[PDB]
Amino acid sequence: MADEEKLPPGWEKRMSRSSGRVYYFNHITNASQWERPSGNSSSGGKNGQGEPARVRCSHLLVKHSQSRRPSSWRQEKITRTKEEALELINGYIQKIKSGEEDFESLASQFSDCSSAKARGDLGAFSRGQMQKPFEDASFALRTGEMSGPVFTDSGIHIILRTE
Repeated sequence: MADEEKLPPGWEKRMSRSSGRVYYFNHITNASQWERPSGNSSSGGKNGQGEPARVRCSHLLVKHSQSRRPSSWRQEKITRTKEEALELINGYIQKIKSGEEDFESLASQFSDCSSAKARGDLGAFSRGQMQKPFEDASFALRTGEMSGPVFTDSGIHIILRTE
């Protein structure tokens, strides 16, 4: 079995030893964890389908060589390739999921673009505005859980998610 009837909008309780205690696996964000998208705070919603109202999510970008912005926000050089660039993303995953830092110290103080200047240099759109690879996954959840390693024209993006 792979379902439930007592959880927030998103993630599906599996626990079928498909990795290591999937504990609610999101088919949209493709992320895993041992805690629902709320953590003793708020998990309301469950209205439509990823379109509760808006998203106004951010993006870390963090692009590498051969792309668009071959330069860091603090530095001024980039050579690492896609693979080597993937590691740069994990940094905002294992560290963020350390119950230490919040979701306001990754894209605001780290981002290979304008994002690393105004916290979230992305804004809200609600599909249609952005590109394909910036709507579906970006529609997952509706609070700020962030999805796995996505794929966008520039860099890779991690979708911080806010609303």
